[PDB]
Amino acid sequence: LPLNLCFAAIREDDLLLHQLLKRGLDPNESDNNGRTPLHIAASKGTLNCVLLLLEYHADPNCRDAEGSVPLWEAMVEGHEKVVKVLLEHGSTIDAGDVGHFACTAAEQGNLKLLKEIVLHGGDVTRPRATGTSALHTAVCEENIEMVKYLLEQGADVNKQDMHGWTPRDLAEQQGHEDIKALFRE
Ligand SMILES: [Mg+2]
Ligand SMILES: [Mg+2]
Repeated sequence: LPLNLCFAAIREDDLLLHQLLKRGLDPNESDNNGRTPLHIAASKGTLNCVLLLLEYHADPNCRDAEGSVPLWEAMVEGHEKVVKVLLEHGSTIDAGDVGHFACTAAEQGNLKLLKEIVLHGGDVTRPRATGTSALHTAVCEENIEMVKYLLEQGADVNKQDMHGWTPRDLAEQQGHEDIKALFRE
């Protein structure tokens, strides 16, 4: 176990983190997956760690390997105070892979998270690079309300994933009349 900023952030040890920051450790140094201590602090919701990292010039819009950003790490775990502080420092949701974020929210049946992406200016109709969209996923999960919202947000019903399926195509195969009925209008 190396003694680095991630070590402290993972353990929510803001005193240790502070001491390491004063010793000159670089908060913009990331692990093998592009994870920074600010990713981790934002995920754990440790406000003191977040503030100290930002003070020592952690990039508020840092992207890891999955395209995740500190703002999203905080949003997924419901750390509203950290979200506010990150926004104040210039974090934007569209700095990350919003398509991926959107699909993840759909996969977790989390409609409030989908709306928060939109609140912060994210286009939740964007697909993953694989072509899957939150609408695709919403159909599979047969999440009626989430399908509405996504449709109301302008979600492409004829968007083909990499396996040729559109959200509409999927609706017919699951025989969810309620959902197919919504595709007609
Ligand atoms: Mg503490
Ligand atoms: Mg400085």
